[PDB]
Amino acid sequence: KVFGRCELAAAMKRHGLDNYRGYSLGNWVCAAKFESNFNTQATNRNTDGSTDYGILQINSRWWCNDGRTPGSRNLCNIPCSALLSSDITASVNCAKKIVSDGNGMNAWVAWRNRCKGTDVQAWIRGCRL
Repeated sequence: KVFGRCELAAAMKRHGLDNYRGYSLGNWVCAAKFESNFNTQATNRNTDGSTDYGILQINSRWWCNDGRTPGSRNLCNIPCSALLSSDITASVNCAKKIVSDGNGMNAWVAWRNRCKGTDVQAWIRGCRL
């Protein structure tokens, strides 16, 4: 599914992500836009042979099993495929872990380089939140 800017904002909120660990809702919609273009079916292979999965592009080297990344710790205890379904529940749940765990949202190269320090509130303008 390809979420609407506002529709996703709404959903991430409902899922308790607004201010989770101190990141405004906007920080999340932003990361997701540039990470996956609000498309949950998105995947991308990295050089190291891991693959990125979902709306938030969670990695298989650490967070989830897709059964063809070897070093693989599956800290999320989810098969990667799960992260691609139209309910974002599993992705949030896992994204929460990723972000708690030390580097905050820096863990998302995209967020860091294109989101960090821009007025991210602009992503949730218009929204009935």
